[PDB]
Amino acid sequence: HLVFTEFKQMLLVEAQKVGDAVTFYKSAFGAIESHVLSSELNLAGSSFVVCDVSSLPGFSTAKSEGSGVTFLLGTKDAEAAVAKAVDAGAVKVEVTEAEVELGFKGKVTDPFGVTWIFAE
Amino acid sequence: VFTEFKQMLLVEAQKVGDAVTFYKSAFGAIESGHSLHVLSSELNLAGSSFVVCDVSSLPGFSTAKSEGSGVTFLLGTKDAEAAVAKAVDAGAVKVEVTEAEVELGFKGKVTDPFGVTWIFAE
Repeated sequence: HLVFTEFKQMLLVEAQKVGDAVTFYKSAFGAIESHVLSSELNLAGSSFVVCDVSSLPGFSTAKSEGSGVTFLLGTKDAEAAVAKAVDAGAVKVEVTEAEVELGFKGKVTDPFGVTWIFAE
Repeated sequence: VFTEFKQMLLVEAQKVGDAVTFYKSAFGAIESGHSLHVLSSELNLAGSSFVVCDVSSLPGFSTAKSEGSGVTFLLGTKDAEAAVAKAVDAGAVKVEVTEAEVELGFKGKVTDPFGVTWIFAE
């Protein structure tokens, strides 16, 4: 019986970006914060960890130009969520008819190459 | 206010089952529910969870698997080499860790069949 003492999802960022990142996440979503340079951020009662890729030996880049990093957020107002994020630097992506069928009413990409879709 | 925050792992068309089966085998993930081939499945693991979903159901997105995705997870465990072999038997590929990677304590590393990099702490 092998067990794991914890499971975290690591959002890699380019060199010296962990700070621009929290900065952007604290703003666009209201995330709450908390060798390897990293910062744990909290949204909806769960967390992720933004990590500086240059501070993780073994890795070469954050793949920010084409990462498959995708998060889902639930809220009561997806339009107001997109607009808040865009005023903070995110780019609104039109939600396909398809995404609207799964209730995914809003969607944006951020400066770190992550894709966030709002599920209402 | 946000009421849920869930990572979405994008995988190859028709492969959500191979992933649901794989994640259970390698890590003992738990399927807390799914939606029908499988369109998506949320997996519980070590107190958290991630959702797996066939990209063919989400046009515009890209798994980024052929060019390396940045999907990275950390899993703390008592025996890293054991978890590495346990994951390799399910189809993952072992990545040797160097001394530089030792100072931090991550004595194992694999990239699963879905392009995810899993670091093991110990």
